[PDB]
Amino acid sequence: VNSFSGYLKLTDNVYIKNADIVEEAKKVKPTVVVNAANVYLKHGGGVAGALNKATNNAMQVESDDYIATNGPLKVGGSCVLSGHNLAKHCLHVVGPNVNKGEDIQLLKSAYENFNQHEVLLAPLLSAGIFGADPIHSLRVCVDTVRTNVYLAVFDKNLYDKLVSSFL
Ligand SMILES: FC(F)c1cccc(CSc2ncnc3[nH]cnc23)c1
Repeated sequence: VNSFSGYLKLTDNVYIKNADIVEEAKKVKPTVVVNAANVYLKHGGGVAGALNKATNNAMQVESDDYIATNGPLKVGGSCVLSGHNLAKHCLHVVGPNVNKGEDIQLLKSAYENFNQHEVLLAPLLSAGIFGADPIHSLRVCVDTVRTNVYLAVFDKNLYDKLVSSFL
C-alpha cells in the first residue's frame, strides 16, 4: 500500500492521473520523482522548468555542479540527484527530443532507467515540448517499465485521450 490517490490503473504496474506533477510531488513526497531532463540538466521549461521553479532553483544549482563534475548525460540516460522539497530523490531522465532530431527508439532506453526504482512518480517521457506522441510514450512505458509507475498528465484533454485510446 502506498499514498498515491485517485489514479486509474492501466496495467499490473502502471497507473495514470490528470495532475500537475509539481503539486502531486508536494503532496505525496514520493521516494522518487522523475524529471523530463535534457543532457545538460538545464531546467528551463516544460516539466523540468516547473520542478526546478518549485525548488526555488536549488535543483538547477545542484545540477550545474553535477555537470561541472561529470559532463552531460546521454540521451536515454539518467542520474539520481536530490528531490529537494518535492521528493527524497529526483531521477533526471533524458528522453529523445524530437524537436532536436533525436532517435525515438531511444525512448525505450530512457524508460529502462525507471526499472532501477521500485516506485516512481513520473511524467510521460519525450511528451510535451520534447515533441513525441504521448500515446506512443505511454505504450513504450507500459511495455518497458516493470516497477510501479504513477504517471501524472498535466493536460486534462490529453489525459482523457490517453485513457480512451489505451489498448
Ligand atoms: F507555470 C509554471 F510555473 C508551473 C508551476 C507549477 C506547476 C506547473 C505544472 S507541471 C507540468 N508541466 C508540464 N508538463 C507536465 N506534465 C505533467 N506535469 C507537468 C507549472
